[PDB]
Amino acid sequence: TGPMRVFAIGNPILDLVAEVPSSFLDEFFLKRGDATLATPEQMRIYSTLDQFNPTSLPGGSALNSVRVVQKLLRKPGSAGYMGAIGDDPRGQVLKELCDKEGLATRFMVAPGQSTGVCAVLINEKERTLCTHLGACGSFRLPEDWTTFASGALIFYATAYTLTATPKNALEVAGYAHGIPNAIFTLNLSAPFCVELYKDAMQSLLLHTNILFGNEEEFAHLAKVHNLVAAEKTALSTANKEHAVEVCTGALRLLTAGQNTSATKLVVMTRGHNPVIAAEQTADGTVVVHEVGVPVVAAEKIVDTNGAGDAFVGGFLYALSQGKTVKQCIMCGNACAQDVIQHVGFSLSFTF
Ligand SMILES: Nc1ncnc2c1ncn2[C@@H]1O[C@H](COP(=O)(O)OP(=O)(O)CP(=O)(O)O)[C@@H](O)[C@H]1O
Ligand SMILES: CN(C)c1ncnc2c1ncn2[C@@H]1O[C@H](CO)[C@@H](O)[C@H]1O
Ligand SMILES: [Cl-]
Ligand code: NA
Ligand code: NA
Repeated sequence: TGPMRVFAIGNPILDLVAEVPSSFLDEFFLKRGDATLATPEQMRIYSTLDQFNPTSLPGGSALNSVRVVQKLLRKPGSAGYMGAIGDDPRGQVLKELCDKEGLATRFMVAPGQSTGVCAVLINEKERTLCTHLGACGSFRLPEDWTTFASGALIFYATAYTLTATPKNALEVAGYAHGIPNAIFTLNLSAPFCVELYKDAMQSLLLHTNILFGNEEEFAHLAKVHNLVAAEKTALSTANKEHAVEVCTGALRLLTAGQNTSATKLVVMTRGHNPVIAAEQTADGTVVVHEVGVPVVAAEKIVDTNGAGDAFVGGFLYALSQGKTVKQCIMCGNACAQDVIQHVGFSLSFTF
């Protein structure tokens, strides 16, 4: 199709969205508002969900972000994606949902395993997420992935992909490293990724051109890599000065104190507060960016799940268009704000 502008790896997941009664959460020992991995006792939550007529939509963090890129670029195969699915009905449902949008995909099938699934449980105007990765964990990047991805200079992985193997993201980043106009981009994804994969992520960051994350992820990064003094590790990132220090320290995990012509950028989303970024410019000096976030009244916010996925997709779309860092952040804010004002993790038809 193409031209392919962005290539990503991810955990492909079918989201099953339904309104459920409170007894549903209680019966499954879910805490309202949390996002967890299915426990043994939640084995039957997905079949049990069928009685609440859930809707099926494509999910997975990275898949949501490249579906934003593909929607904005329009041409079939503008974004490419790989991950693993099962040899089950759910895998086919997910594949067809992605094909209809024109995304370029190669889904590796793992015989006998179930396609990733996330129950998105709506109750008391909150979402409770319960994910079972299944076949996602089997993903191993194929040897010809660079041929599949031909033409793309922007690569993306979530730290959530480290739960299959860090070797996938490390291979993608390893291909981009040292090529001045190849851009490997990474999401911190969740506090647990920062701790569980500390040493693999330290290595990965050295090969990273753009790091995305939210405040709690960066707070965890700063504590695990001692990026700030102990006295500061507890400081609110709602404080600009603290946010800037954390971003600036995180940037050193990308740069290692070296300066090349390659992109080196850390972007911290901060909810309603301005986005803060630290950039190593051409000559090595570090510039801090602060981009205000247009006000969205609380009553208009349906749910903030998927806001960061959408932010990243808008940012990478703008980056493919050669836009400045501030413009890329503004496009990410626009996409995130569309998505948080309706049900669902996709851009609206009208966007
Ligand atoms: N209350 C709000 N007002 C306007 N924009 C919002 C917002 N909350 C999120 N955003 C938009 O979405 C982006 C990502 O926000 P955030 O840093 O909260 O991600 P997040 O994953 O932490 C949401 P949550 O913590 O609720 O799961 C922000 O950069 C902004 O563009
Ligand atoms: C490894 N884990 C926990 C996960 N890996 C990748 N995507 C995930 C996820 N757990 C939840 N999701 C997805 O997050 C989106 C909302 O930001 C949902 O689409 C859901 O499938
Ligand atoms: Cl993912
Ligand atoms: Na530089
Ligand atoms: Na939404």
